[PDB]
Amino acid sequence: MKKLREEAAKLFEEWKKLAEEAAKLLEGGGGGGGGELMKLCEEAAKKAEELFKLAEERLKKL
Amino acid sequence: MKKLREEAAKLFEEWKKLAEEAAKLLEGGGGGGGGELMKLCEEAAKKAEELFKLAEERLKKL
Repeated sequence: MKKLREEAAKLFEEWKKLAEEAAKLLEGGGGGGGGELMKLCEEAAKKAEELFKLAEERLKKL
Repeated sequence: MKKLREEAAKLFEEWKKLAEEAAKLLEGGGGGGGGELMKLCEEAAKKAEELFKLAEERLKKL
């Protein structure tokens, strides 16, 4: 929440955002073989989330 | 490359795309503690890439 650092926080905001739509759309009726298979797609938000947690430490003051 | 399935291929196209800009921007001057730390961000394209490979099998005809 400084001024230029917080700008990086928003960057990750879109990463998890697109994952929401791309998720419901992905299985919207294109191809389904296994649950774990598609799980790799949602994992994108899982990883970015882990770092997104500490990313706030250097960005804002939790 | 069917008609509706290929639509899912483009979805992943943006995932790896944003990762390109968000990468150079992330380290544009916001915070740097460790290499592996930021590596978690680029990993997003690594995972989506793995599935993006086979995703073409059910989509188009490689």
